[PDB]
Amino acid sequence: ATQGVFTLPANTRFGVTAFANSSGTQTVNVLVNNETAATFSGQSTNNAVIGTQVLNSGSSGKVQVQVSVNGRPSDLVSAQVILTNELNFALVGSEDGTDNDYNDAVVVINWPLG
Amino acid sequence: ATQGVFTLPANTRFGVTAFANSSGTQTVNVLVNNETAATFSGQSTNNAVIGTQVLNSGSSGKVQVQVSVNGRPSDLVSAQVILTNELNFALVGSEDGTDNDYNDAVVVINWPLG
Amino acid sequence: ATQGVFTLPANTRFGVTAFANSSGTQTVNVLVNNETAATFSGQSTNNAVIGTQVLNSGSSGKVQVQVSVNGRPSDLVSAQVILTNELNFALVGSEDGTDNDYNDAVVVINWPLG
Amino acid sequence: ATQGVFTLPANTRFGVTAFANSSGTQTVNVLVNNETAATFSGQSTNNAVIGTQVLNSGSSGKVQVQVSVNGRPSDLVSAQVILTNELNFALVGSEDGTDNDYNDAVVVINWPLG
Ligand SMILES: [Ca+2]
Ligand SMILES: [Ca+2]
Ligand SMILES: [Ca+2]
Ligand SMILES: [Ca+2]
Ligand SMILES: [Ca+2]
Ligand SMILES: [Ca+2]
Ligand SMILES: [Ca+2]
Ligand SMILES: [Ca+2]
Repeated sequence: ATQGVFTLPANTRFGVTAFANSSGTQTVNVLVNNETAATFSGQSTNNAVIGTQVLNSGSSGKVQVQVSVNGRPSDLVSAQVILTNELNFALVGSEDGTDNDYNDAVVVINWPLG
Repeated sequence: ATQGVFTLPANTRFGVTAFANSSGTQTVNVLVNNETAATFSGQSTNNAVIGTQVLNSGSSGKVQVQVSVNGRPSDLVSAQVILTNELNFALVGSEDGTDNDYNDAVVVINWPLG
Repeated sequence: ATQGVFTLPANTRFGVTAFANSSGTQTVNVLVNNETAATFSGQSTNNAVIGTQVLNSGSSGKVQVQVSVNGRPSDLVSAQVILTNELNFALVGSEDGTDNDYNDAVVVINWPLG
Repeated sequence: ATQGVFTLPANTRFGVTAFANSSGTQTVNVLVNNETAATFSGQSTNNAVIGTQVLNSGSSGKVQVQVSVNGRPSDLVSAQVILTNELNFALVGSEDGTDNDYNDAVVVINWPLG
């Protein structure tokens, strides 16, 4: 099934943050309405927050997270969770190898902000 | 119901990161095995990371997050999500006022690391 | 924080199912647009389905689950999870006692339907 | 990534419930310790509960959900969510066609019981 794609409320600012846990250099692309809006990269086996940024969901509210290592797309897992019908978390995990820990690149999207 | 309490596998490394979205300075205490193991303090209304660290779950694996603003405990909401039966997210949202956006202090705990 | 309240897309069909795990008779009230749309009542300590039905979120899409035992409101825990950005689960757990297993009345709301 | 596989605490009773929302007959298999422990088959576009039973996780605690339509395996999506660090939901969605709603056969596993 498709993973890493989330529908946020339109024209809403959200935070996107990436974590690295791999010996390979991670590259995270965040697309809004099918267009890259932010890219983060880094190499850490100690959960370094390789990047964070505030984006606007735009008119479509469509957000997609892509993870690649040296140009090679990683296998993704994701889900969205809503707490007290207000706080939203869109989560993504990724595997760039076969040890299957799926934390090589971890991305958390949260909203609302402010 | 109790919130902000998670049972992680014992003696395991996990990451804890806090984001702030409030006019008030957020104080995030992380207790492991019933003893404070880390504390983050910061202020932001733009989802800035006010702290991130790697900790160990201790002998019981019990990890608790508490949030307060100038001594006043914030109401918490939380949940744990597991993807592909191995990637874990312990999530916490908190409210320091009455607008109930529960993002004043957002905390993400993730494991495994490395 | 408020629990058991979910905002579904307006005028959408959804399923609601209640399970019981308590010595006490569980009374589950499902409100739509702040009005009772269905009530399930039964007793079971073996996860028996005390009710399942197809409802409509109505104009507002506001859905709320209330659980009471002998008239006394049970404490609730809840969250919404969305898989592959299409499959939604509105989950509710309730506690009518002190053992805090929060399964005394378990309610699962799912959409979209077929 | 692998989906529909869950690790529950060993020798623990859990509930497994399947809903149907497809034009095709859904075949849901629940394997405990790599052995078929329950099977539900049915057709419904209105969330009929085609099956709900209480099973024991066995010595391994490994539980797997498989869904097929007339011998053809459906693609699965899944996740586990834990509320108040006590109530567990193992969620599964399945897709038999081309409308990516993954609600053709929906399975919910919950524990603890009683
Ligand atoms: Ca890996
Ligand atoms: Ca890794
Ligand atoms: Ca607030
Ligand atoms: Ca706020
Ligand atoms: Ca109870
Ligand atoms: Ca109970
Ligand atoms: Ca379908
Ligand atoms: Ca369907």
